[PDB]
Parts: sequence; C-alpha cells; structure tokens
Amino acid sequence: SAKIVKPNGEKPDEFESGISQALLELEMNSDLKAQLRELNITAAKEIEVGGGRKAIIIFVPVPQLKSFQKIQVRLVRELEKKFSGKHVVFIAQRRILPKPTRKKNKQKRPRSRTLTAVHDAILEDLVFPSEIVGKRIRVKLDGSRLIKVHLDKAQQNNVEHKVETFSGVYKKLTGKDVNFEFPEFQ
RNA sequence: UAGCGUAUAUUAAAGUUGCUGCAGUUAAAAAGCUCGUAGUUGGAUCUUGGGAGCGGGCGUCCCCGCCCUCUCGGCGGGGCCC
Ligand SMILES: [Mg+2]
Ligand SMILES: [Mg+2]
Ligand SMILES: [Mg+2]
Ligand SMILES: [Mg+2]
Ligand SMILES: [Mg+2]
Repeated sequence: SAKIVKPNGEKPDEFESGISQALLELEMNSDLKAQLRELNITAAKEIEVGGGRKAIIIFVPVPQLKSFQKIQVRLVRELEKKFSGKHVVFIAQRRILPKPTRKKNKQKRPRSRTLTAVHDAILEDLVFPSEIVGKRIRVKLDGSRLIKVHLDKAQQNNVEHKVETFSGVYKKLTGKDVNFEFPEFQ
C-alpha cells in the first residue's frame, strides 16, 4: 500500500494505511491539490468514544498543523463522507518535555513544551471551527476536577453533536474530563 | 512551726518591654511635608489524573513500589549481574 504521506518516528505504520489511501483518492479532486501535496500526517488512532460510536484522531506536525487548519473543514467533510459513521479530529504532535528534577548539559525547557501548555493547545486544536471563549474548571468535592469549556456560539450549528466525541478524545489522550457549553452572547 | 521576722539583689506576678503578645483621635505617645540609599518585604505561571504486584478495605480508601546517566558489568564482545 502506498504510504507516501506518513512520516513517523522511524518505523511504525500499524495498518493505518486507510487514512493515507483516503488522502490518495483525495488526490485528483476539485481545487485541493494546490494545498495538499506538500503536507502530510504522522499518526492516526481509532479510539472508542461514548457508546458504540467511533472517532478517529489524526496527528500532524505543527507548521503543517496550521496549514491543515486553513483547509480543515472541507477535508474533514469529505473524509467523514468516506469514513461514514465516524468523527475526525486534527491534533498536533506536541512533544511534552519532562520537568527537570534535582537529578549532560541540558538546555532550558521551552514553556511551550510543558504539559500545561500542551494540554491547553490540544484542547484548542481539538474543537477547531469553534473557538474557546472561556474555561470553568471546577473541583467537585473529591479532589477531582471537571473542566467546562465555553465555545463561541457562532459555530454551534456546525459543531454541537461532536461534543461527546471531544470529551472522549480529550479524556483518552490527556486524562482529564471536559464538558462543552455555548453561552449567551457576551 | 524547730522555726519565724527584718534589710537588700533577683525571678514570677509584668500582655507595666509585648517574638508568642502591649500601645500611639481625646489618657504618655504619628516626624510639618515629600524624595531617597543601605535595611526589610515583594503578583501570577513550568507535572497531573488515569499509572506496576504486594498495596492503611483492584475493593473507584491505597503500608507502598513512581508504569538519574553509561564508560570498565568483573555474580575488546554468552543469561545468570551489579
Ligand atoms: Mg518581672
Ligand atoms: Mg500598656
Ligand atoms: Mg495626648
Ligand atoms: Mg532601598
Ligand atoms: Mg511568589
């Protein structure tokens, strides 16, 4: 199988040729080759979400992430059309660096490579057509904390059915749980 | 009570020297006012929940083990190892 668009660490292409092939007959399409041949993906997951629903996550290099962000809605529309019954999200590959403890000549860890910043950026990239307008993290009496994220109320018609997939994906690849709301206009 | 009084130094009483812990309108006590160097003090932000068996009951509690590094390992190149 032609796997030309998937750079990796070195090796792993774990039967996820489906996304590469799908992009490959998203070749010869309408007005999408001016902005798709030069940029590619790193990895893809087919995690379980909610009930029997399935969502697929696509990991992208960061400058290539911004270049996906400019054309994401069209590509995700027909790629969901091909992969019927599943939801597609685009996430960067973010490279968290560990916190330096008291244990040769290491460099200063960038603030964007911290886990807090990475989780914030992941939450921002996960919901792309809508914009985050607030955060209402709440400690519920047990030491456990639930995050509540407010979306921009201008893409509610576009994205209101994916919120449980967003919650499942964010629980899967970050570990904490979120809810999504659409407040009245500010 | 075989002891008891007096003088003086000193401690508690004394939160009447105050770190714990005092005061400063009118009782004693805020500089006429502003700048200012030592001194003293100084906003928020970079690892957290799922983690590995013993684990105060995987019992959604958790004795608790976290699922630092590499040049000779010495129990020029075999696993039993440090
Ligand atoms: Mg005294
Ligand atoms: Mg007094
Ligand atoms: Mg007076
Ligand atoms: Mg000074
Ligand atoms: Mg501070």
